[PDB]
This record gives sequence, C-alpha cells and structure tokens, in this order.
Amino acid sequence: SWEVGCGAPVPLVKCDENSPYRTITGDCNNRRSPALGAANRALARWLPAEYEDGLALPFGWTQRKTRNGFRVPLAREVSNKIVGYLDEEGVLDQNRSLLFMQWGQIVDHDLDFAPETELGSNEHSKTQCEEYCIQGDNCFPIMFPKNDPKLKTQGKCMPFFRAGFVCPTPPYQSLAREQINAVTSFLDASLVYGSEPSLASRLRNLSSPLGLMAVNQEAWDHGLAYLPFNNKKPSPCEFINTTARVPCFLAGDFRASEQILLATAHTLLLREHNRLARELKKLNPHWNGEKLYQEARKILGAFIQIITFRDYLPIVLGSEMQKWIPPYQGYNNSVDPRISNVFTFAFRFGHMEVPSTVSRLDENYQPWGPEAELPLHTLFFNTWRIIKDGGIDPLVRGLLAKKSKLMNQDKMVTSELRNKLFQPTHKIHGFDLAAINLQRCRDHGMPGYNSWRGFCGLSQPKTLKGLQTVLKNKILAKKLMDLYKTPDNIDIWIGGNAEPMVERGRVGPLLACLLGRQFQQIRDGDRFWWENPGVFTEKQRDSLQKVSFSRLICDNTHITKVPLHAFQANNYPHDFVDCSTVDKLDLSPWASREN
Ligand code: HEM
Ligand SMILES: *[C@@H]1O[C@H](CO)[C@@H](O[C@@H]2O[C@H](CO)[C@@H](O)[C@H](O)[C@H]2NC(C)=O)[C@H](O)[C@H]1NC(C)=O
Ligand SMILES: *[C@@H]1O[C@H](CO)[C@@H](O[C@@H]2O[C@H](CO)[C@@H](O)[C@H](O)[C@H]2NC(C)=O)[C@H](O)[C@H]1NC(C)=O
Ligand SMILES: *[C@@H]1O[C@H](CO)[C@@H](O)[C@H](O)[C@H]1NC(C)=O
Ligand SMILES: *[C@@H]1O[C@H](CO)[C@@H](O)[C@H](O)[C@H]1NC(C)=O
Ligand SMILES: c1cncc(Oc2cccnc2)c1
Ligand SMILES: [Ca+2]
Repeated sequence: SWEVGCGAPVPLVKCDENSPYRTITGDCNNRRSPALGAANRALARWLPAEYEDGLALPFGWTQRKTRNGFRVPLAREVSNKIVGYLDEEGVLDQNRSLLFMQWGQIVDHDLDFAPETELGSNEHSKTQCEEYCIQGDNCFPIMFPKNDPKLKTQGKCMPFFRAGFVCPTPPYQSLAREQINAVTSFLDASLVYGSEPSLASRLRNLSSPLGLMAVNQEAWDHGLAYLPFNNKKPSPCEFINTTARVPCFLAGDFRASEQILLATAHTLLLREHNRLARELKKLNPHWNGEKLYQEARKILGAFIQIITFRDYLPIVLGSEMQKWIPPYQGYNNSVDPRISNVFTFAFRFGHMEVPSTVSRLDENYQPWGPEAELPLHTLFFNTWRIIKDGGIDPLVRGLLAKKSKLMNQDKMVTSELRNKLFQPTHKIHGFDLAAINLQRCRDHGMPGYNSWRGFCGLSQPKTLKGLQTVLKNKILAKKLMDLYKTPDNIDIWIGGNAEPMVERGRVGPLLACLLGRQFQQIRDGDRFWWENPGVFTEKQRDSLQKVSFSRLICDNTHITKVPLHAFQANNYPHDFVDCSTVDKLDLSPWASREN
C-alpha cells in the first residue's frame, strides 16, 4: 500500500525509443519505468528507513530518545575510541596497488552522490551552524566528547549538514524522508560526462565539430590535456593556496578535485575520450561531432564497466564474487538498477584503504624531487601540485608502485582523514571523515547492524561473546559493546567494516553481500551494459575484451613501463613491462562501411 509516489523536484520525461545512446540523466534506460536509475531521484530503500520519529529525525537528534532502550554514542567518540590509531608502520596492503583504492573512489562517484541540502545561498544558516554549533533543521553538528583534543583547539563541534531529500526542501510530513542520488545509478562514466544536460554541454567542445571534450587552455602537461578549470568562486583549490591561485577542475562529477589522485584519475579519463574521438574521426571522417562524442562516450563507459567487473570486483569480493555476481546472462528489465541508500555507506569501505602519504616517482620509479612524498592532508583540493609541479605522470607512477592501506581492526582510518580532512567553505584541515560517515548513517535513517546481518542471511549477535565470535576480536567487540550497548544499535558503516575480510577479498561477509547485490543489479538492470546483445557488434566486443588499466595509462601519459595487473602490488622494475607488450584497444570494428 505504498503510493503512486511523489516526484516534485524532478521535471518531465521524454524518451526516444530507438536511440542507440544513453541519455545524460539516465532516463529512458528502462522502458517500463523510464525514471529508474535516473539521477536526481530518491535512493532506493532496501529496508524501511529508521528515524527517531519514524519520519525524519535522525537517531541521536534528541537526548532523551533511546534507540532500542539505549542512547546512541557520539559519532566522534566512536571514531576516537575505535577508528583511530597512531602508528602507520606495517599498515600497508602487501598486495594491492594504490590504484585499487583510487579506482574504488572513481566507481563510487560514477554511482552515487547525496549532496548537502542547499539552504545557504545568501544565508547565515551555514555560518551559524559552524559559528555557534546550534542544532536545528538541517544543521546536525558533530559534537566533541569530553576528552577530545579538538575541544581545546577547534571549539565545540565539527559542523555537519543534512543530506538533501526528495519532494520539498522546507519540511514535509506524510512519508519517511528519502535522500537524493544526484548522479546516474548506471555505471556509465557520468563522472566524466555529467548527469545533467546543463553540465554535459558545458564540458563539451562545441567550438569544433570533432566530438571532443573541452580541455584547459591555460595549462598543458607536456602537450597533454588537463581538465578545464571551474571558475566558480569561492574555490577551495584556490583557498588551500592563495599564492599559486590555481582553481579546482571542472569535470562530469562535482567532487573531482577532492584529492590529487582523484583529479589525476579524471584527467586520464578525459584524455581517453578525446583520443578515442580523434581515432574515430580518422576511421570515419564522415561522422559529425555528436556522433563522435556519443561513440567515444559509449566506448569509455564500457571501459569502466569492464575494468570494474572483470578486474576490480573479483579482488574486492573474493570468494563471494561468484555467489552474488555470477557470469552475465543478459539484460533483465525486472531488475531495479537504482543505487540503494545502504550501498552509499557500504562502499565507504574505501576510507580504510587510504594511506597517510602520496608519492611522485620519476621514470626510473624513484623519488621525483626533494619532496616526492607528501602527507595526504596537504593534497585535499590541491590542483596546483599537478599544474605547477610535474603534471600527472609522476603521481600515476605512485599509484602503480605504492600500496593501498589494508583494513585493520586495530588501525581503521588514517589520522589524515580522521583528524585533518578539509571541507569547502569551512577553513581548517581539521575534520573527521569517520565521524561524518557515522553522522550520515543516522542522517540517512540507516537501519542498524543486525537488521542488515539479517537482511543478508547472516547470524545476528546479541551479546558480547556473540559479537566477539563474529568479529573474531575480543577487544574490538568489547569497545563496541561499551559504546553501543547492543549490536542492534551499531551503525552499519562501522559494523560492516569491523568484520574480518573474506578469503581473497577486502571486505567482510556483510559488506560483500550488500556490495555484491548492488553491483549485480547495476549490471543486470542496465539496458546499455556493454555485453548486452545489440549494444556493441560482436567484433567490437572482441576488441573491448582487450582493454586494461595499463593500456589506458600508456595511451594517455608518457609512461612506458607498466604492470600487467595494475591493482595488485607491483614492484619496479621486476613486475613492470614495456607498453609494447600490452594489448591495444583496436578500433577497426568501428569503421562504419555504410555503402
Ligand atoms: C583520499 C581518499 C578519500 C577522501 C579524502 C574521501 C572523502 C569523502 C567525503 C568527504 C565524503 C562525504 C561524506 C559525507 O559528508 O557524508 C565521502 C563520501 C563517500 N566516499 Fe570517500 N574519500 C576518499 C576515498 C574514497 C574511496 C577510496 C572510496 C571507495 C572505494 C570512497 C567511497 C565514498 C562513498 C560511497 C561516499 C558516499 C558518497 C555519496 O553517495 O554521497 N571514498 N568521501
Ligand atoms: C575545441 O577544439 C579545437 C580543435 O581541437 C581547439 O582548437 C585548436 O586550438 C589548438 C590549441 O588548443 C590549436 O592547435 C589550433 O589553433 C586549433 N586547431 C584547429 C584545428 O582549429 C579548441 O581549443 C578546443 N576548445 C576547447 C575549449 O577545448
Ligand atoms: C603555494 O604554491 C606556491 C607556488 O607553487 C609554492 O611556492 C613554490 O615552492 C617552492 C619554494 O617554496 C619553489 O620551488 C617554487 O618555485 C615556489 N614558487 C613560488 C612562486 O614561491 C608554495 O610553497 C605553496 N605554499 C603552500 C602553503 O602550499
Ligand atoms: C528478472 O528479475 C527478477 C526480479 O529481480 C528475477 O526474480 C527474475 O528471475 C529475473 N528474470 C530472469 C528471466 O532472469
Ligand atoms: C595477490 O592478488 C592477486 C589479485 O590481483 C592474486 O591473484 C594473487 O594470487 C595474490 N598473491 C598473493 C601472494 O596474495
Ligand atoms: C564538495 C566538493 N568537492 C569535494 C567534496 O568532498 C568529497 C570528496 C569525495 C567524495 N565526496 C565528497 C565535497
Ligand atoms: Ca553513473
């Protein structure tokens, strides 16, 4: 008995039923329900939202209100007591390149984004939250526990604003609050091309009829392109260094400059689009701009799908991979391709894979300069270190030769993210990504850990001893129980990441189930999946089967020494080979001999 449904923020729908290309908004993928998987729609609810008032107030919002009879702990206290650690030694993943962490942030951004509510244009609402730490409406500040060092240097709280929700923006009252997903749910390279028509056009180079994506006209990388700058001010990339005054990049996705390796990944993707656009002109000089843009986009989207499903997921899900993501059988229109709310938290497992430093390496894969290695926090919203300090080639070698952090029950999230995160508009490198993850679980009305264990057909621990056995860790189970008196109350982000990893994977059972199911739906419910009969010719598919992340690098940098398997831990020069020994993406099958 759940209604026809609301959908006020989203406009009209008009589908061309013969189109060979995806829309920018994601609309029209599914023919029966053309809005499914479309951006700017509510995230799916795999389980009913759980709010303190059953409708919109997050747990923890009210002092006197218990969750199952107990107060929920402060997000920052959980972070300090369970998520933090001092010693970075021995914390690295002996078998995952830094590219593994990076590819995950990429895929993530291609799939979801629940932006903060916009109630700050010419408004002190945002200023007041920060300045006076007064909880109200969309201001839900993360307060400090009594013995927190930040209380001495940063004030009473870390500001936090509730995610935006569908239908109204001034309070509604009938059904549970549902947060928005601002990007397309399909793995379609929307992080490169955008999810709104407005932005999609602006990213394009219409000036010329070659199907190209716009490039920076102010800077170049030894002749190779850079993303254009986003000239919206205030710019956080300018803020972090007023001297260099280099602004953030403009990409298909809004968070592209959050950290230098992400920006780096976006640059590689753009170059790939243009290189494909140029190669297609040569094979089909008759094709117009639109035709070239779309066919290049199509090839790039398939690239991200293949790298993700064939290379990335197997080493994330490990032994659970075949269970949740059995080999492909074809497009199924009954499958819901929408990203679920819980998935946006399950995928945050990547936060425990980010290490404390980033390196620049030269062509011999040795330190590039006197400060080749830098602390991660000095790289948030840092674009000048790319434009004014070596370009992306050096950072990409670091991605290949350096390691990801390994999840560790005693060393979860690096202090660079847990104590030194920078957030636009605020002024300091003093935030905590972990605390924020937890406040956001509550903000989104996330059911607790046992609800999800149950959802996955896994036991549901009720006692310390049960939790110990599930976590296989006495001390961590003890701290969790002391913080949350019952496993029923454990926030999903933290409970899901506390479980030991499954054989050959990098996430526990619960998370493998949640991630596994979502990715299975993402593939099975995509009318444009690269392997779906009809989307690509069969000869074109034989050419796509050859793509690799190594080749993307060779084709789009001046790097000529790459590993064959980019995600595993690789050491130079042993595990490295010359680009010639690597499969190329042969584009002949795209020659349209139409005569
Ligand atoms: C240096 C590395 C990274 C930094 C500094 C960073 C920072 C952030 C921040 C600030 C947010 C928004 C939090 C909020 O307000 O709720 C976020 C969200 C998120 N991040 Fe990370 N992140 C990093 C890497 C990763 C990685 C490697 C992954 C996955 C493999 C990942 C997955 C996610 C997901 C799913 C979200 C929620 C996105 C949404 O649906 O809104 N992140 N990140
Ligand atoms: C749009 O595409 C055109 C063609 O690639 C770009 O213009 C040329 O500009 C380059 C330097 O960027 C010069 O070699 C020539 O003066 C132009 N070439 C031709 C064939 O006309 C233009 O820069 C692109 N614009 C953006 C914003 O990316
Ligand atoms: C801001 O960026 C500037 C400009 O790149 C940095 O200054 C450069 O750093 C060293 C000396 O400190 C030199 O090798 C460069 O040539 C400098 N250029 C100039 C114009 O000074 C500066 O260190 C950055 N500051 C911060 C806090 O990030
Ligand atoms: C299509 O999806 C539905 C619902 O997810 C599933 O139960 C059904 O088995 C699928 N149909 C086919 C032919 O695979
Ligand atoms: C390292 O990981 C790869 C997957 O990229 C795997 O096939 C290989 O066997 C692993 N090796 C070790 C020693 O763990
Ligand atoms: C706003 C603009 N740019 C980056 C922002 O932070 C991130 C970073 C990574 C993922 N999500 C959000 C926020
Ligand atoms: Ca997408």
